[PDB]
Amino acid sequence: AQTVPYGIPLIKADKVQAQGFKGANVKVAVLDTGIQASHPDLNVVGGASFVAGEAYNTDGNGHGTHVAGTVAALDNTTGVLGVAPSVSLYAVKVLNSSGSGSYSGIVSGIEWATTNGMDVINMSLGGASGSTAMKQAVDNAYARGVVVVAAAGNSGNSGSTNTIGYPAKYDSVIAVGAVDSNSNRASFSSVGAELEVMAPGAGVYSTYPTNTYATLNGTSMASPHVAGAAALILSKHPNLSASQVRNRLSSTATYLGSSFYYGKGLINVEAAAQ
Ligand SMILES: [Ca+2]
Ligand SMILES: [Cl-]
Ligand SMILES: [Cl-]
Ligand SMILES: [Cl-]
Ligand SMILES: [Cl-]
Ligand SMILES: [Cl-]
Ligand SMILES: [Cl-]
Ligand SMILES: [Cs+]
Ligand SMILES: [Cs+]
Ligand SMILES: [Cs+]
Ligand SMILES: [Cs+]
Ligand SMILES: [Cs+]
Ligand SMILES: [Cs+]
Ligand SMILES: [Cs+]
Ligand SMILES: [Cs+]
Ligand SMILES: [Cs+]
Ligand SMILES: [Cs+]
Ligand code: NA
Repeated sequence: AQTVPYGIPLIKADKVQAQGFKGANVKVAVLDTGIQASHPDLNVVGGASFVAGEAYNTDGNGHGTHVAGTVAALDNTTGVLGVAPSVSLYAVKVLNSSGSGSYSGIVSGIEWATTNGMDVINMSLGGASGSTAMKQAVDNAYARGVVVVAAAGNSGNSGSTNTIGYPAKYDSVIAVGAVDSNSNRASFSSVGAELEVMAPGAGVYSTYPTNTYATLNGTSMASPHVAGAAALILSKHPNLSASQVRNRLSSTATYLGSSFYYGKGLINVEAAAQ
């Protein structure tokens, strides 16, 4: 039968789905290692590959498939259940099968997503430095009305040190940190001024190649929860701007402690989408 990963009720995504809001006709671009499009529990409707040698609809890593499932694993009698199981899923391959990419591949993915009318961009990736063109791509995506989400990073804490990665660090992008099933910050989750919200990131079960289901840890698992939560809000309030969707997720989060470690806290999509 269908497992419901603990992150689904924890952000109260299940309460919004029961009101009948599932992210239908919201278009979500997963910028990642691609997506195993043939997986029985995912529907990939389009996409693009900026990675030499690999088509957008295959995933030799597993990472993009797993991130896609947390957004949009189908609601049926099998597998897992995504935060927004009715979204239009786009696989935008910007990371190779070894799990990494170039700044220009990522930049091209962002631009593809903005040019093609995506409503939400998820980036479960991060680097220490970013680039001038990455900044402009995220800025333009945001100013054009796309909700842009990225993993804060798995660099943990070390004293006063900001350890937030790029692109999460750009103020156009929502930086998502990671909690576990007890709503406590996972140790690997990056900290700093830019941290905006927490979502589930330790012990996250999702779709994984070939045709199976797997548990991973990372702020990468946290980000798609926030990307799916944005899609839920938009399916319920279709005329909100990106600023508005972002402000709702933010301002209604469950406070958990110091914003340095938790941002505004754990997203609550029931409160956000009301
Ligand atoms: Ca399913
Ligand atoms: Cl690797
Ligand atoms: Cl530490
Ligand atoms: Cl900044
Ligand atoms: Cl806590
Ligand atoms: Cl801030
Ligand atoms: Cl508006
Ligand atoms: Cs499929
Ligand atoms: Cs295509
Ligand atoms: Cs691999
Ligand atoms: Cs299952
Ligand atoms: Cs905006
Ligand atoms: Cs650390
Ligand atoms: Cs330090
Ligand atoms: Cs913060
Ligand atoms: Cs909108
Ligand atoms: Cs507070
Ligand atoms: Na940011």
